Amino acid sequence: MKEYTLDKAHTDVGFKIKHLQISNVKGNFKDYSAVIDFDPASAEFKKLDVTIKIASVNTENQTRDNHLQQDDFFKAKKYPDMTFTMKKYEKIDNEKGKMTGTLTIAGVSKDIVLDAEIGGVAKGKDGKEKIGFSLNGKIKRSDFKFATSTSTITLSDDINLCIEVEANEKE
Repeated sequence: MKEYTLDKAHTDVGFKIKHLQISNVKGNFKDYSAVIDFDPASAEFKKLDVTIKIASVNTENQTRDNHLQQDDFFKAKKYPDMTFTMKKYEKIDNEKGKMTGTLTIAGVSKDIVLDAEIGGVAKGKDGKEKIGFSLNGKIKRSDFKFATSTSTITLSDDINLCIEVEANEKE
């Protein structure tokens, strides 16, 4: 035989091991419209109807946003928009209420509840009205038969909706 000595400089005592990491995908939609009827005298919503252009999704990542439009997600070609239609507002107090509405994702419709939190009601600079409110709730992918090919292991069955709205009076 013959005896050798490592050359520490071009030697690597290496290892690889696979692990999982949980992370939140956050995301909004750049393009959407809404009709908002609100009575500041009673802090009740009267009508809230939203249409969102699936195309305008943004999860800060171009290759994912494109993939969201495909058959195994939104199917934007066939179902270009998602809609929410308020059916009922149940006041808790002036800061808080339970909103019940019909959500439609890719042609499937289910009634959801959002927690309305009125974060501020004002008269503006110009003496015309404003409001700032939030709508929060959790919806289940499974309830909408949405992305059914993707396992609830890889991607959570729960989506957390956070609608943050500032809004001004009309005409």
